[PDB]
Amino acid sequence: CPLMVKVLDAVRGSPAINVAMHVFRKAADDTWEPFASGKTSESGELHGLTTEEEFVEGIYKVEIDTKSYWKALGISPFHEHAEVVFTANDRYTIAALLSPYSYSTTAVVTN
Amino acid sequence: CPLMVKVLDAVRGSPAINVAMHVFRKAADDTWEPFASGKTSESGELHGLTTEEEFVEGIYKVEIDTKSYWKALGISPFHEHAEVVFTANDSGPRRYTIAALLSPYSYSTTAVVTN
Amino acid sequence: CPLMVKVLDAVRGSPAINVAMHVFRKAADDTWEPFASGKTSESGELHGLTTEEEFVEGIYKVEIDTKSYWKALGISPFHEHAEVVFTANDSGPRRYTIAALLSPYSYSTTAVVTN
Amino acid sequence: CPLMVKVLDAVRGSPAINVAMHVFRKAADDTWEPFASGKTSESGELHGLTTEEEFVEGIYKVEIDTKSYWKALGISPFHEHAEVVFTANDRYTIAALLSPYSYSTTAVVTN
Ligand SMILES: O=C(/C=C/c1ccc(O)c(O)c1)O[C@H](Cc1ccc(O)c(O)c1)C(=O)O
Ligand SMILES: O=C(/C=C/c1ccc(O)c(O)c1)O[C@H](Cc1ccc(O)c(O)c1)C(=O)O
Repeated sequence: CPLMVKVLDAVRGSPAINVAMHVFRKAADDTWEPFASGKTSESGELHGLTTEEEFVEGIYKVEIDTKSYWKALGISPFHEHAEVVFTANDRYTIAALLSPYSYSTTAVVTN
Repeated sequence: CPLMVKVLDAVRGSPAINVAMHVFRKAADDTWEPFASGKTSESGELHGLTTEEEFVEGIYKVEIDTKSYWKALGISPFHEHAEVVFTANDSGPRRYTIAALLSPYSYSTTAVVTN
Repeated sequence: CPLMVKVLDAVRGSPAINVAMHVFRKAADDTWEPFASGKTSESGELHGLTTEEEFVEGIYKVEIDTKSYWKALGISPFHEHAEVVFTANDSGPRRYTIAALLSPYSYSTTAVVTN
Repeated sequence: CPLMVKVLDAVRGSPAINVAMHVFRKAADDTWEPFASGKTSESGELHGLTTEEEFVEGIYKVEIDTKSYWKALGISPFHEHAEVVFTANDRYTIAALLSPYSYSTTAVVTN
């Protein structure tokens, strides 16, 4: 698991479950190539997105569909999605904490 | 205005209006003494808590009553209050802006300190 | 000023000054078209990006160049930029204030929307 | 583990390790009684603070010594400590994300 994403709900005080996200890698034409995707588990976590071999240096974007999440809860949200864009350089945990009109994201990088 | 507090609502995307807060200052006997209090305006801001002469060096605590704010909106929040504790003016007078961003089960707070 | 962006530095407790950002608007062909750009002032604020007439309904993206900000302070940060994507004016004209609070490995963003 | 505390460092992108904290329970004279304490592990987590039997309804305060943490890193901090005050009502994870002039805290409450 070189890359894990965890999503939390600041309104309900819970993991944010069934949140869909896509991971993209920046290509040489500066376009975003689909790389991996999935939805968060009951613990708010999404594991197994990639492998050590595949996860090479480059610029990656995690696009978290926060809008669909708030919509399912019947709460009007501000953002279309939450975006985390970063360079991988030679384990990454991306955490996102969601509110309807605000989000925060942090990275925990370990070894 | 060497001390201003601003409170924002992350659920509604608005200032948090009519939020009560109390400020305390640590006394020589290490007890918290009442220093100032007030509530946020329509802009989410609370101005005029103190003056440059009164706001001497010390350890200050701002207790923001976030629980009453959420309850009045029908929400049972996690925290009793948001608490901000800091040493002020240790290197001479500064202006302090304390900001708090509120959600029912979370809050963030930051300080902007100017000279 | 129906769109203002404010950026704060959580490491230094200050506005984040001279932070560049670009705003884009989604076109009919679903591509991001350049809309406005600028950099934050000494107050951490960027005003005057657009006008009420120009800021029509649509999906907007604000890309805040947080990486260059940290690099100039000697810090190699995690993120390439902070991105804020939202639908604007869907229920008529609103005023939007986007705030971002920056740390080297984290950022928070909120919106204040008024009518 | 009815109560766990996790602390993260937003400057270094890491768990905040060896962060001391004390947990207090509000007494009937509105004073704070020491209840439990400890310091965060290498994963930034503090477990085993209390038990199901002891952790009764009441108002609790977690006082996290963030100032000593930043001092050890040679970084001047704003806050004396980070405080989380909440009512327990009939598992609690308190997370804190730290920067020198800012902190955020959230609660993940599950069953
Ligand atoms: O605690 C957080 C996030 C807390 C948080 C608190 C305030 C914020 O603004 C914010 O963006 C995040 O994430 C950690 C991340 C994490 C999860 C599972 C893991 O295995 C791990 O190694 C790290 C957790 O949930 O244990
Ligand atoms: O209130 C905010 C937003 C702070 C904030 C606080 C926590 C967050 O997580 C976050 O994303 C943003 O910042 C400033 C605070 C402020 C600083 C200087 C001033 O003169 C002022 O009037 C307000 C603003 O509203 O202009």
